[PDB]
Amino acid sequence: IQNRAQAVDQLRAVARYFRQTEPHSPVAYLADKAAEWADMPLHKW
Amino acid sequence: MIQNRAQAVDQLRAVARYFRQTEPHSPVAYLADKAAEWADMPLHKW
Repeated sequence: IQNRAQAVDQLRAVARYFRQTEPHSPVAYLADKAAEWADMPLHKW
Repeated sequence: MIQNRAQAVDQLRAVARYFRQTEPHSPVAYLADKAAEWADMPLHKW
């Protein structure tokens, strides 16, 4: 991974994969929530 | 692309390392790390 944009693309791909294969799992939830937050960089946490 | 579950976990781990290194205090670093940990747990019929 060379930069943030590539890292976000890879994270989104992984979230999609776990949603498809393990849809109601805690792993699918956490991966998806990580992708969500990657698109909200200005949200204070 | 991702060909199987092992590869998905491996990619998740690489993403978690990238964010740990570049944005250690962000929600993305924290969540990607937890997701990666949880991906190593035994499977269940969720």
